[PDB]
Amino acid sequence: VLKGKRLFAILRLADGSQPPFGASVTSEKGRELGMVADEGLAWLSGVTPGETLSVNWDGKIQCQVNVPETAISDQQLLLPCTPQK
Repeated sequence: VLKGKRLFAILRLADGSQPPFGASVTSEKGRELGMVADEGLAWLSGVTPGETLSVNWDGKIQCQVNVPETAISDQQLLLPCTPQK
């Protein structure tokens, strides 16, 4: 039961901004880890270490998240929401 679970991700624009409330984080395969539901905190559910999330909100899929191998279960992990441009 502990490879992972569902987790608390902190998604942030590389600028210091936010994929903010409603930031749909789902990899380009549809690895739907979650969506921000306050500031820039998305209650994710099992992010795989080594992925490329896709983060969508008001401006939609604008940044994507680079998931490093330091991903973890049932804990907080802030992640790089890097713009496509």
